[PDB]
Amino acid sequence: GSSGSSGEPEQVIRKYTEELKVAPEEDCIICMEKLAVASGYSDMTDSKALGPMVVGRLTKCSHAFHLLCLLAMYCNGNKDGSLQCPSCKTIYGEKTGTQPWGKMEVFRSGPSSG
Ligand SMILES: [Zn+2]
Ligand SMILES: [Zn+2]
Repeated sequence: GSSGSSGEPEQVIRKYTEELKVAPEEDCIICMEKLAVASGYSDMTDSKALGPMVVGRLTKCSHAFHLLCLLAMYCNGNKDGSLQCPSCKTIYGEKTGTQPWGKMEVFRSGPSSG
């Protein structure tokens, strides 16, 4: 009696990101908007469980990021029961630490965020 080996992406996000009582003084690079304000993807994404206002901080690099924005990026394509920070590039699923497969090979998809 079991289903959904992995489960859902909505949970994975929180599993790596811990919701904060109140959005910190950080700035979301994913949408380039102040955490204080709603999420930029709020329009594109229409999830019920998650929310645009909702904000949390990771458990690795402790970087604040719109719990929603993270889901949008993960769902966009990277849906392998994992999550990587678009800031410090820290993986939580694949491998917590070293880079993915040594030196990722970006041919068409190459994120440019400092
Ligand atoms: Zn955001
Ligand atoms: Zn980070």
